[PDB]
Amino acid sequence: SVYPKALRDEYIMSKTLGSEVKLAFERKTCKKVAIKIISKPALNVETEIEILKKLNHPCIIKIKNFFDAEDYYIVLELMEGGELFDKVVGNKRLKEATCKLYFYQMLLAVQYLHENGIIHRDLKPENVLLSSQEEDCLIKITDFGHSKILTSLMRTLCGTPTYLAPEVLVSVGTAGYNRAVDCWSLGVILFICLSGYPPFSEHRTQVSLKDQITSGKYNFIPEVWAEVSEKALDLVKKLLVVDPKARFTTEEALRHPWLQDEDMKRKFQDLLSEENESTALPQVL
Ligand SMILES: NC(=O)c1ccc(-c2cc(-c3cccc4c3OCO4)cnc2N)cc1
Repeated sequence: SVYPKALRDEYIMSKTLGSEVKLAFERKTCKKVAIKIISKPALNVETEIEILKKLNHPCIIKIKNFFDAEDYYIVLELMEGGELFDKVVGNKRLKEATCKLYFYQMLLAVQYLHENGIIHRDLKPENVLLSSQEEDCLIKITDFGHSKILTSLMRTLCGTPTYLAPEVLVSVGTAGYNRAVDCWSLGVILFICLSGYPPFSEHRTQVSLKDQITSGKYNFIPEVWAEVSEKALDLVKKLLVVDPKARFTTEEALRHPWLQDEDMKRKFQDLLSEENESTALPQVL
């Protein structure tokens, strides 16, 4: 097939970046953009657009344009750094300092999502993007297809139960902690980043993946982890908690000693303004 006329009218299409995502240039500015093509479905995209449109944060990808045609076309900011996945696959591993910098941004982003009643639900290295090929860069969270937006129970809670089934009243205990699955995921990501390997795999083990994850008994290889700070590992331990009510929240993660690191925050602050130079309007003194 070919690209929709309306797309072609504003953009020039180029090479594939992943798979699908294509490189493209905006005609008006000659600036580079990324276009994620989603083949026809309707629902994931409806919410994804609605979410991207409303969100406004440095560590969350922005939407630039949208095309509802033979397929779905979503125009996004281009991340030249590529995926985080590509930085950690094949037991590659990030220096602890880069992990902190990246994870801190992930935390702010996800904190931001939660503050705004949105749960990502699909956090992985491939949905974290780097802004440049420098290992010091901004990261942005991407791919909100699987996100949820946060009352049925709450309404049911307003009547005399009496006809109200037991299992429902039992769900009140945990209701409202769905966001914790993102904290789990963050935990698994931080592990991978620091160690170069996954906490729960089927590589060289006879216990099922399901069993590992429900038990929380992750694969700890001291040879590798000795290189890593105890603070770092401590924070991982608090995110990989099986009980969602006990699990670390983004706030608790951000207050964790491993992140009280003024140098790292500085570098991130420096990277922020460096990106904003482009848009910086003059302002009132
Ligand atoms: N699944 C998503 O929603 C999503 C959207 C866009 C991007 C994205 C990818 C890339 C990219 C990926 C691999 C290699 C590269 C890339 O750019 C330069 O070389 C860049 N920008 C993006 N916004 C990823 C996931």
